[PDB]
Amino acid sequence: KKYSIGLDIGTNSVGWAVITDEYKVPSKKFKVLGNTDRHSIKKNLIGALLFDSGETAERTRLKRTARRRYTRRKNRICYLQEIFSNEMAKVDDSFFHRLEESFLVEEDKKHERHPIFGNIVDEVAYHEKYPTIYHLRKKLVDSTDKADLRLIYLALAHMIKFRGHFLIEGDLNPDNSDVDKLFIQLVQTYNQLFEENPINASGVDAKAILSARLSKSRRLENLIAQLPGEKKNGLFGNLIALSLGLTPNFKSNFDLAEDAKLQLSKDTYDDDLDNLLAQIDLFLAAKNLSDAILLSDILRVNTEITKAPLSASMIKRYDEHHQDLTLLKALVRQQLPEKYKEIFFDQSKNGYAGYIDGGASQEEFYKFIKPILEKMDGTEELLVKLNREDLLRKQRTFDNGSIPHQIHLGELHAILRRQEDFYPFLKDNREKIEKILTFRIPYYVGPLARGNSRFAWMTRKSEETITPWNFEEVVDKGASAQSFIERMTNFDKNLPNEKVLPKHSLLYEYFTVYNELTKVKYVTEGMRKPAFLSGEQKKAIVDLLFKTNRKVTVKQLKEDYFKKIECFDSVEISGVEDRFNASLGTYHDLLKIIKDKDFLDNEENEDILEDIVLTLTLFEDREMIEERLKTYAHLFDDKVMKQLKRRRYTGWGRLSRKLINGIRDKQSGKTILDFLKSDGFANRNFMQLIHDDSLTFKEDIQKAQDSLHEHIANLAGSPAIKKGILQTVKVVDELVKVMGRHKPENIVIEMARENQTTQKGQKNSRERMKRIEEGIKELGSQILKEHPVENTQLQNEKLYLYYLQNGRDMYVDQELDINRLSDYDVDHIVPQSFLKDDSIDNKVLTRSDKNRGKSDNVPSEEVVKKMKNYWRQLLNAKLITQRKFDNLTKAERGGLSELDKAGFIKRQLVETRQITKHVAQILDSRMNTKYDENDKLIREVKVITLKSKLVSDFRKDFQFYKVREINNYHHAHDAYLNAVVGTALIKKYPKLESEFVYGDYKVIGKATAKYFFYSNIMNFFKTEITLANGEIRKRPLIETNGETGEIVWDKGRDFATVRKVLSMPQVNIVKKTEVQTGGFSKESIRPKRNSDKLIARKKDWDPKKYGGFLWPTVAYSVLVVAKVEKGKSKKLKSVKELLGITIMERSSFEKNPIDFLEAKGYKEVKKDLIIKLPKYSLFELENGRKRMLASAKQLQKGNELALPSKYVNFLYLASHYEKLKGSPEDNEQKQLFVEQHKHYLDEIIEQISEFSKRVILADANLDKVLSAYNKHRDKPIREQAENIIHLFTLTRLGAPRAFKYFDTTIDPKQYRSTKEVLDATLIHQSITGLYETRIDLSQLG
RNA sequence: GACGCAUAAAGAUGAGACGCGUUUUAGAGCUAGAAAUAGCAAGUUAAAAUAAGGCUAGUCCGUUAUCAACUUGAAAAAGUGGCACCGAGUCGGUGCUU
DNA sequence: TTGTACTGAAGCG
DNA sequence: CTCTCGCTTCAGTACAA
DNA sequence: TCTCATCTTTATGCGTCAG
Ligand SMILES: [Mg+2]
Ligand SMILES: [Mg+2]
Ligand SMILES: [Mg+2]
Ligand SMILES: [Mg+2]
Repeated sequence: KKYSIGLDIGTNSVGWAVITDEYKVPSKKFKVLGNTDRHSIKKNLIGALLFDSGETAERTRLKRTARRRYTRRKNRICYLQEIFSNEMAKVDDSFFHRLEESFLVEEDKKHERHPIFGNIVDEVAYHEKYPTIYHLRKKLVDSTDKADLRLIYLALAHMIKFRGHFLIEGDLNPDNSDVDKLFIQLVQTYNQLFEENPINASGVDAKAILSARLSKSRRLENLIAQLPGEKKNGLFGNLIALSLGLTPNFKSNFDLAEDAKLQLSKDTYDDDLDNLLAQIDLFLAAKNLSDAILLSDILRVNTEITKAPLSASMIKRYDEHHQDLTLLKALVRQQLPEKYKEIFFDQSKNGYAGYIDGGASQEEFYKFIKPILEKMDGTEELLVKLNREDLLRKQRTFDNGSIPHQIHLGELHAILRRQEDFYPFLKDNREKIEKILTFRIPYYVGPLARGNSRFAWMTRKSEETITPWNFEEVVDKGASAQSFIERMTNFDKNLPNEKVLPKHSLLYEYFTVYNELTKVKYVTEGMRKPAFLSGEQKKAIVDLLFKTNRKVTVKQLKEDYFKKIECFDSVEISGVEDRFNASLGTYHDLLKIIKDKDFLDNEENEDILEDIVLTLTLFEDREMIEERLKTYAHLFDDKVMKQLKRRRYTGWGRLSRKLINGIRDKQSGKTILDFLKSDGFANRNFMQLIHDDSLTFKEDIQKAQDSLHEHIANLAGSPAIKKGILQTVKVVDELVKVMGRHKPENIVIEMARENQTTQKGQKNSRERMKRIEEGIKELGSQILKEHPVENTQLQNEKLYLYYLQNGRDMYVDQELDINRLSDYDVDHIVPQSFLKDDSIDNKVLTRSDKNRGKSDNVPSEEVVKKMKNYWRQLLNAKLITQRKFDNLTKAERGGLSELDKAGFIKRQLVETRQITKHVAQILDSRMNTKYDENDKLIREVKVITLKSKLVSDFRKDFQFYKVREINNYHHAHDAYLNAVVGTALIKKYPKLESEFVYGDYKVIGKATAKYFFYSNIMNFFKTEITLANGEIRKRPLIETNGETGEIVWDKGRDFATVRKVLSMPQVNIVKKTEVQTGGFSKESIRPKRNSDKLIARKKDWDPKKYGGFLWPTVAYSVLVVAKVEKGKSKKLKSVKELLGITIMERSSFEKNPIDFLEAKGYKEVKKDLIIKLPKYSLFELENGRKRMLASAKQLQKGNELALPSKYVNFLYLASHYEKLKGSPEDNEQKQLFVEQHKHYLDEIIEQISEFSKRVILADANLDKVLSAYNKHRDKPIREQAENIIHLFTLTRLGAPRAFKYFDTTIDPKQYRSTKEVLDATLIHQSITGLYETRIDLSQLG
């Protein structure tokens, strides 16, 4: 009658088991459909479902964003062509048509094969005159001669297409604020304002600073040594205040007009001219030098004065490359002529031919040429250029991502200012072209859709087409920026129909502090027992303490209030240790800004303050903050307004305004905050207030409050989890359906939840500030002295990593700066192409170019050699972990490899936690569907959440050991053990049922005590319990309920039953059959080949001319039974085989299958015998061999090896020989057990041999591994067991893979023939596999 | 087993952008050559595409979830499969039942 | 002319 | 006043019929 | 890889949800 269901939810697996009250698993004769002769099969109610992962959406977002960027770039080019078209019609009416036709072969081209001029001599004259586009760009900016309009369009289209980045927002005018000369007019301006007119000697310019690196410790000493120091922090010339601003907002030093805070001159300095701009020169010239140092950092030098330093530097690279190429060729032909063919012709050995024509990247070319370079003579300058990575450089390079768009804009403005006299239409629409280059869609606007995108939120004032010139007249920036946030912030969970408060909201802070405060309790010598703080006390301490310190300590709560006001000798307190968890931080911010305490303490003006804080949270864009805030300008002075608009906030609370201050109790009239301020002597907190039935909040919340697919579709987060949710809920539903719709007595879920010692918990959850502090004092730096910081800004990951690395890059020996992390790179050690891992152990803050060059690799052996000492210096200083040092040093151990792809990855754990939590909620909501007027829910089925630790301990303590490498049955056995342990546990201790059952509750560090209890609770299974003192204690071999005489656990029959179930051969393993989504092919384009297999990259682009893709992903296979017109003497041969349908043909095939099959050559197709076959389709063959359909032309291992449990226990015990960590008598017990049962190894090998001969058929691998075993038989038991544990890779279900046994590696046998399953028996397995439909394919055709 | 707060890890989801990479063409290769070729010279850049494409034609969308078989239903979605016992190499056997 | 067996390929910071 | 988490299919080239 | 915001699940400290 009664039955229980146990569940184990892995990220890729759902173990399931059904048990009775006797801990026995039922077995039933299930009906089997299909045309086969089998009508009934006996199966056991235990199994697991295996499925491929749920994939995250973010890759699809990346493709979406790349698609959008390409479309918008094409539209920019189209806009420029639309502007130039009418003038282009005058000189060459087919110019854009030849540019559009550049990709076609000359036979396909409608016009002449030369795109630019249409004739060969002018084209070769162009390339001789301008070797690169940069030469043409420089000629257009610098010269004044009327040039051809085609060249003008080519330069502007090149520079618009590759416009550089927008991470600089200012003007950065690369035309006067640029020449290193600027120091001279700076020192004159300094002599003109500073009336003493000091020394203006011919000292060396900022090139002296830039000779090594831009830093404090060298700039300051160089300028002070060059020109004698009259004022160290007030030199008023080329200061660090005028180069790289200070970390804090510290006041001006030796001020001229006023003492005002200082920062860097990017975007937070334009109001620190309040010394003069608020009271009405060197700051302007300073800005111009700051610009000069940025652009001389990002571009090297122009010796002759040009408006285009970029093009000049690129031509400098070209000329250097040409000279060094000529020198290299001459020296190579001189000293080693035999290498000349390899270096300069063979493009496959990473030579110069491989560096240009081949695929070798710049670092590979350098490391190839370097030994050849050093063995040669006269190569000192080539080698020092190689060491600077400045040898034979290209122009188009990964380094160019450093370049801000302002440089390209400056060049465009200069070119247009040159050529506007010769072409009036350039002067007519110069601003339109500048807008085409400069315009960027704001991130808060999103896509520019018209009601046809699920991703778009932008609203528009008019229906006109959006152009960069009319963007502000059409797009309603306001509502769109608000809709960027409000669509995305979650609703209040108690009031589902309105949004939560901002985190920094004053009302939210008030609620938070009064909620914490109202269950503070205090006691003192006159008391009988502790009291709560009355409302007047709570108000007085809020006024005198919280409003006067940004945080409060219980120590000052004593020594400030209780000693002075209502004086006590002592008071003892509970509800708080040390720091209060709440504070009025925003109140202190607003007090510091408005400087009106009475305004903030005023009651009637709270709503406008909440409107302000809401505004300052929602909006980032300064003009939008201004516009929204402007309404309140008749209470605030313009100064304090222009200040307050800086005070950005972010993040959101959990509650609506109406919950905490909107709803009122009908009889009291008080809000929740009103009760928290004063509730007499009850002082009820929030939870009490929403669950006390006396107040009228409870039924108001109740009044504030179907398909399964809707129930999973509404909830947010990763789409990945929804797969798992649907799978296991469908499993549970079909298990209920199998046994005649009878509901379980309970469902047991293995939650991935734990408990641990309080000390360990706090030791983990420490503030990262303490970590930074103790590491930096351990390594003895002074970074905190010069750069001070507290915890909350380390929540930013770049600044955290900057303090983690002690202000210095560990790839390159240079100091880092704190103000310029914008262009600095976060870097993952392991490539994101290889393995998703976003732990701090895998993250680097490094200079951009170094990470860019570290494409697809761990840091290479050379940077390891350069930096391993500093890496060790940070390792022993507790700033990086051993995993971080091992990852950093990974190149010395061979770099990444297949065995580095092993070990379970962090995300799987978070996924299983999320998945199981949701599963538990949906199963409780679905199963308990009935309720009464007095009973709010009827516990028809108790969902019981076991912690993993309990079942894992039960496994070890009774030697039901588990390993994974042998078979997938471990999932099913874990589910069965969860069912057993949970059912026995709740049977033994009914008074603990309210702990484990979902939705129920009962009412030295607390976690410590709970963990110790969570150990002791399991003891009732044991026969003998060893206490902490080392003395044994007995326990009856029959267990009873205690309050009842009902037996709960017999240490006889029940252990035998468990061992019998664990040793059962028949376990249901079902791989979910899935039809493939995702990308059409592998993404790489492949060269022109006469091969038919090349997928056409475009409709007209025949890939036999143009190249194409390869490896088209098969969406699914289809069985076809038809005639294929075979032979020279043509005749119709009837034949049956699988066709693969690729994703590209999925929609075309499903539109009309018969016509698509006739397009493939099949005729007389039997339409009704077309079978849809997903991946992993299951086929049953002779002798009991099972083959899994991996693809239209590949099979997979479909059987599973049911090894006896004694061998599994012996294998687990033989490995991990000295790492059990129990007690010594136990380890020696297992040592004589494994020594006396050594022959089990041979028995296991015999089993593996039979099973391999039965279903694997890889006989060549079989005899190879048998010879390897017979060679290595005399090795110690440890390595033999370990390598045999590897050996089971031969026999697992699914994909063949390589494995190695001791010294020797075995390659997989590949089942590359799907002909042989065409006469097998196809199996349609249900979600559990208990329901089957076996079809015989030999009877078809 | 839930909720608010602080302190933690480890992860998600959407938008705006940058630089590379690859492909085809353009950038006249020269000499000795019956030549299969051999010697020499040169190589740095540009145009275009970047899931085929789709229609509501937007400077939008097209790689994330949804998926055993059969019977209904456009689809959504609904429905379809006896029990007890003795045993165990991927499940077998025995006995009642319509 | 068609199956095998073996080695190699794969968009990224 | 209630407790005792997982791992590949296709592209090529070279031989057996 | 850069810039923007938004969540989610587990760990520990505080408080609380019932009869
Ligand atoms: Mg588990
Ligand atoms: Mg998927
Ligand atoms: Mg990296
Ligand atoms: Mg499992």
